[PDB]
Amino acid sequence: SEVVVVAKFDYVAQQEQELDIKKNERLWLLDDSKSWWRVRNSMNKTGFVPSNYVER
Amino acid sequence: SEVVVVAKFDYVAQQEQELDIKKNERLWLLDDSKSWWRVRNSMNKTGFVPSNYVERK
Repeated sequence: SEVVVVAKFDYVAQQEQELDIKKNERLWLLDDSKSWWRVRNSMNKTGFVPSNYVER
Repeated sequence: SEVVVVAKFDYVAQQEQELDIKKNERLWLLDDSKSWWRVRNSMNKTGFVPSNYVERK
């Protein structure tokens, strides 16, 4: 579900896929049912997948 | 911390920033301390931020 969220802290993005935000900024959370991990595969391609799709 | 994870399910990436994976594939989880939400700002730029950095409004 799409909901509005508020930044608790500043965040300086470390990669182009990330977003710079400031404390108290309001953002659209596009899908509150989705959390993501950044993973890298055996072919050295990197990207995001849903957290519940992988496990230790 | 970096750990190796196993895909529980196939996943077809929906955007260029996501990764296609197959069930039972082993992957590097680059930092298991980071769990990300995809958000969009007032300037209509979209990207990932760590989930503990935002909450409902």
